[PDB]
Amino acid sequence: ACPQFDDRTKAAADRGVDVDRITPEPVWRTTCGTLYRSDSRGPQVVFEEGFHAKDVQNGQYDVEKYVLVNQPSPYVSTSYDHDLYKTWYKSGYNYYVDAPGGIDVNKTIGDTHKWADQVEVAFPGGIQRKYIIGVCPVDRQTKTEIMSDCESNPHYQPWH
Ligand SMILES: NC(=O)C1=CN([C@@H]2O[C@H](COP(=O)(O)OP(=O)(O)OC[C@H]3O[C@@H](n4cnc5c(N)ncnc54)[C@H](O)[C@@H]3O)[C@@H](O)[C@H]2O)C=CC1
Ligand SMILES: Nc1nc2c(ncn2[C@@H]2O[C@H](COP(=O)(O)OP(=O)(O)O)[C@@H](O)[C@H]2O)c(=O)[nH]1
Repeated sequence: ACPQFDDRTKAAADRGVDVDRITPEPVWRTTCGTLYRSDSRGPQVVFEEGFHAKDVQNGQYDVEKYVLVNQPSPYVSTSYDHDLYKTWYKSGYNYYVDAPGGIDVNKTIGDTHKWADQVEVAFPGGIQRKYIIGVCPVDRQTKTEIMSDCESNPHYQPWH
């Protein structure tokens, strides 16, 4: 149902992430369900580039510090929660992700911190475009997906 890979950065769009720098000790996600990412960039950009991390070389490698205060980091955030997009003022787009691995944030840093209801999975080195299923645009006023205008990613490559 869900293959496991020894490469902890299999999903990454940025190949140069050093997992030895990750702190604290990561607990890696081992399931393969759909994850979600709000991102204001539209699909003709995201489907082409994937989700690159902001600062792989010199960003905030401590997951706890990154989660508590957004800052440039080697991580791209996603959520187990389809509906997390509703908590954004301007989500723009709810991207659907089918990618192996990632750091399970609440398993790594606990589920009592500020923001634990984001049920986050942080991808070191981001998420290459072949692991992005598609997207639904989000209507800001109603905080709902505009389901008739969802789109598939032509580069999505199923792997399980
Ligand atoms: N986005 C999500 O669905 C999730 C976010 N989080 C957390 O929620 C907070 C808000 O997250 P985001 O909006 O994702 O913050 P972010 O700072 O990663 O992205 C904000 C905006 O920056 C732009 N952007 C991001 N990465 C880029 C890149 N490499 N190149 C160019 N433009 C880029 C996009 O317009 C994006 O909407 C953060 O603390 C994040 O860790 C937690 C769970 C899921
Ligand atoms: N984990 C985490 N979440 C944050 C942080 N700042 C804001 N958020 C949450 O991320 C979601 C999006 O907030 P923000 O990035 O300000 O975008 P906006 O709602 O579109 O203006 C909201 O639920 C915020 O409460 C942060 O530093 N860390």
